Amino acid sequence: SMGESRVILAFGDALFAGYGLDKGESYPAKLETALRSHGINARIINAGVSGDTTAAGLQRIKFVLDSQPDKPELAIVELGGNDLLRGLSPAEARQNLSGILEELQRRKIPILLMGMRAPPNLGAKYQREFDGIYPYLAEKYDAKLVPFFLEAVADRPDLIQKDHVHPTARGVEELVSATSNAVAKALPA
Repeated sequence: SMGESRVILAFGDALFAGYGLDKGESYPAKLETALRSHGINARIINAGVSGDTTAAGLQRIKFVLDSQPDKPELAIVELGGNDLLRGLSPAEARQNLSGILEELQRRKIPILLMGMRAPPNLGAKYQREFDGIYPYLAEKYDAKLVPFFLEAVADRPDLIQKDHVHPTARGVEELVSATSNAVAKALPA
């Protein structure tokens, strides 16, 4: 092909940073290679930051854009999962994401929004509220939406890293049954 590469900003959290993966295995790196098969030579800026909430993303979006030598021709925004993990307000996550998309739209950078989905642990009221923020934002900011970014691994535990292991309430009872003898013995009589 002739010419310089197309510049894409991947603005996200651990799912873009490649947490737990080797060099070149992250989603931005592998997406860059896959776009070759669409006739596209892209340079994807990996602006994933592990642990970033929507507020953290809002705090740095201007800095990240102002730091680029080449203005992004597309910005892919993937945030909200860490708000989920902290049980944070879905309303505030929507507001923070709105601020991010507003900055991109001000600069006339096209947007692809990666939809996040809440697990049932947070309850149906929270889950419905959280899930709905992404179609709302995509419509409001004329962004293209991937409705469920992790859909392709949702039924594939073999494609998910083993890392955090937080027991459920029933799992806690299991651990208590297994370890209470040791605690009782360790406590002086």
